[PDB]
Amino acid sequence: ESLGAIKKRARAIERLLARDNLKLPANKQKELERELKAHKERIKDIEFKRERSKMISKYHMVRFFERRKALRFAQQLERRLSKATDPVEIAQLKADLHIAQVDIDYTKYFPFMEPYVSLYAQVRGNKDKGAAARYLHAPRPPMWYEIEKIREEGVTALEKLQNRAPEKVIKKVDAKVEK
Repeated sequence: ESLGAIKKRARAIERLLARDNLKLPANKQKELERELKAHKERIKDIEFKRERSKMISKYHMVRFFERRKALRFAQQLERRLSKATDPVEIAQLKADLHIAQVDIDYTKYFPFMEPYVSLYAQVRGNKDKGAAARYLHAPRPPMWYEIEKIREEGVTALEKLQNRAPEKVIKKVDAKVEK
């Protein structure tokens, strides 16, 4: 069944309860309201999957580019480190490679249905190989700090966050259906 078919079955089951003429039993108005909700419910799951996909569709580009800049940093760094030998330089590369690797998972598992917060747009020059420190030493959003912790416990915990269903759009689609 398609969306318009479910919408029609529901607008019909209601126009039917409101139809006075027909004397409909005790039971068959119970069922007519059970059914009226199974359709209203399914119309929401559908409109939710829709709003979800509108979302991913919007931010996929900005997330994608950041995920690529991060990935170039994390690799630029792994290299300069397999070279470097001063314990203070090796400490600042380990430090920075961390920031890079958490950037990479931020752009991946930052929740789909929450508007994306660009790590890198604040950085002037975004429209050296130490110009990687301009981006890596910038402020991080509080989400980034969450991802830093939440990225232990495996990829399985990460995507729990990724698909997180914000009650902001729960209440948005629940409204659009019910009125």
